[PDB]
Amino acid sequence: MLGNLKPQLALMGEFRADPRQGKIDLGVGVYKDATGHTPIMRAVHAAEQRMLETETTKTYAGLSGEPEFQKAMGELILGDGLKSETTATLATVGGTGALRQALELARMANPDLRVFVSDPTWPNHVSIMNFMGLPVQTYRYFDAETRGVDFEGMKADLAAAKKGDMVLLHGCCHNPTGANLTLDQWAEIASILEKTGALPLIDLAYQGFGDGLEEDAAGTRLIASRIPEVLIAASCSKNFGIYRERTGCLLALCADAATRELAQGAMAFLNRQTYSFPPFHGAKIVSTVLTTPELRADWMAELEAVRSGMLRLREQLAGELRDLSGSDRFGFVAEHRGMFSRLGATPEQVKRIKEEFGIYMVGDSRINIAGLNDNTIPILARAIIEVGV
Amino acid sequence: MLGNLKPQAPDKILALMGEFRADPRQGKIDLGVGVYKDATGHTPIMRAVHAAEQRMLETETTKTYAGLSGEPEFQKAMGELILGDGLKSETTATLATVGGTGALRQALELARMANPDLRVFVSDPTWPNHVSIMNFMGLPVQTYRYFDAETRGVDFEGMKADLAAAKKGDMVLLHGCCHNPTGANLTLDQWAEIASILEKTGALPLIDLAYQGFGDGLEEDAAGTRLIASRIPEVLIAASCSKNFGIYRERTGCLLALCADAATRELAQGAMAFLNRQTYSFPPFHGAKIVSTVLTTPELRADWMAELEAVRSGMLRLREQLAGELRDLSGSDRFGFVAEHRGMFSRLGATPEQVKRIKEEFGIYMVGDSRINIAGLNDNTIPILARAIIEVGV
Ligand SMILES: *Cc1c(COP(=O)(O)O)cnc(C)c1O
Ligand SMILES: *Cc1c(COP(=O)(O)O)cnc(C)c1O
Repeated sequence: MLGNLKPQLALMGEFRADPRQGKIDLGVGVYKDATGHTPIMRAVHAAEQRMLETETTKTYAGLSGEPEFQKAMGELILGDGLKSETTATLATVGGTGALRQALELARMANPDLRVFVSDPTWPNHVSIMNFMGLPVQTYRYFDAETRGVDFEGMKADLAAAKKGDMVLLHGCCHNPTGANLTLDQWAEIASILEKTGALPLIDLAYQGFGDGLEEDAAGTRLIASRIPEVLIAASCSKNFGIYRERTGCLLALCADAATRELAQGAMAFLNRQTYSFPPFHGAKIVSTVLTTPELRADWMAELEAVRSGMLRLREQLAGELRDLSGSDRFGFVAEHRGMFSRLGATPEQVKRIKEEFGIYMVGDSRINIAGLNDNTIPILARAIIEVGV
Repeated sequence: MLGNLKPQAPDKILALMGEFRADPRQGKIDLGVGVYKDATGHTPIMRAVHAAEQRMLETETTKTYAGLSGEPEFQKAMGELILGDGLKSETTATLATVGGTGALRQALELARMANPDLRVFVSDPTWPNHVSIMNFMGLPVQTYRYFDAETRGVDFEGMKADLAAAKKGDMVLLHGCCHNPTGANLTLDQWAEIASILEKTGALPLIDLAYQGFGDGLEEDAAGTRLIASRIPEVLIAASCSKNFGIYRERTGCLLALCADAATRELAQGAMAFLNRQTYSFPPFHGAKIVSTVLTTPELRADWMAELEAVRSGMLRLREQLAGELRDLSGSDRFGFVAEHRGMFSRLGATPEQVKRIKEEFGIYMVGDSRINIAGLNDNTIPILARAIIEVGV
């Protein structure tokens, strides 16, 4: 029967096929340092050395994840707003597993839900939704010309969200646009959600890559304080640099202790029916780092150095661009926050840059500024200006 | 809206675990445990596993995203460990999964994709998780006789009669070895008959192989799977590294799809990768890397096999001791099946009423279906378990 299956990356091969020295791969989705490497964070390495020395068994652990991991992540994300008596926590297989589990959880509570996503959004969001058969709706977000947020459009579309519907919001560092909401915009969003009774699903995958650990969780913390029920899918892949360990977390904020129990039970059940227990290693690294003072101090230091480094890089790009353009048209570059940025260029311009200058971006013109370099910056700027973006 | 979320039932033994703990009796015994336990009541980390992690600590340079279907090294090593030299790489699709449970879930999603009208056949009895998952998916479930309550062995005639009803496209779930919870297993000749019935019906076999190496040996325990694999053109294999590598919490499993031709292998491999992506994206690296390190490193594989063997042999001597004790007390050989059962578990065949009678009078705990864990026994516990069994009229 397997022959009845339908035929369920290409750019990479195409990139590999390019013989031209000077190939620039800006389409990468992971952090990269000056020498094109994704290192293991000092604290993470120290945590693994410590773990190998203190673990005396690998027997089955907790179905919903370890309490130390659940608490540490709850505090990292919610800070002082962590109301554990009404918060259910589920350790998942990365942030993607968190989002998946979120969708299943919400669907169990509402077989008739629709999901609102930003235009554009992380493609893996929609593929999972389609695969689940969930109705997907979009809301305006990225303003093509100003390369910022189209907040008026966003307010217009979200206002139509119905009770029980879900609104997927990126907590910070919007993937792929790079354009983000301000605390004032976040507050207005909370008003809309409150009026509509739409459940918010916050995708927090880049806490620490925008303005700082605490600053990047501001919008999330605000939504959590205004709305009684909210779901938050967090990933430790990027900010802890443990992409392959598959460490993530799903948090369900409930109106009371009773609902918290329902949610927690259904969340654990969801894990049990999908793969039983969640992977221990990556989560153990995270809680060790977070609960050990000298380790957290160093993880913060390193993460801040990464963050500051990226800002420095995109400020140079903005400058280089401004000089060659004689205007601050590309100012948005230094204003965007995160690892990615959409240049707002057309598919035509994108391929023209690839074939003529050897710069590889994602079709929608998404570039990973971490993949840049002070030597690469001038070349990229020339390409943009020359191709007439 | 989270308020209209129906209550979800807790874990099966969870309650029994709490019941055991509350018991104030000095000398109570727990045989309901579902993991290996050594003489000292611990679940140690295998030597080769500890050594592999040490190697990884010194050699890994990055933690970037790796393979969506798992690492090639792991895929190859798992395929070879299970199918020996008969591994036709050209026609097998492989997928690293979150444990054996994840491989089972992925297999059911894969099969359901290829045939939306499939029914699954599970043994009577079988691992509870099997039914829970299928019930969660809304898959039709059929049963085939397996455990013979009177002889504690396999009711082969019943099994054959029930499986003969499987239609083309139906799925039959067989345990590769060490049947959990019964401990009763098929002989290679019985597997051969099973192969005939499956060829005849055109039903897809799904092999749940979680205890390779805990029965008669690493190669021996895979004979059944290999026979099926050689005679049936399309096979599904859900393997787990939890028990035989002792990495329960690292969540390391494997789903192998044997196909008739390369073209179909492509279709399956693509659908399998797609399944990982839509569930949790990339699979967990840690456990799979320990396993591939052990299997591909001469000294490690050697030490690992040596430790597994010591475990297997130890459990077997325990079975011998229990059976001997049972024989001396009963003045018969009714309990000879204990020395014949293979695996970590064994269904004694006691009724629920007898099981609770055993707990109340002798302070011995076991799963409500009379499933005991052989690894929980020892020189002191055996005599009491034997006397308990007999005193309750089992
Ligand atoms: C990285 C990322 C995730 C999750 O990644 P995982 O590898 O599954 O941790 C989810 N959403 C967005 C927008 C991301 O960028
Ligand atoms: C242990 C076991 C599994 C898989 O366990 P995982 O912890 O998910 O690796 C699958 N089937 C049976 C019969 C088992 O005993």
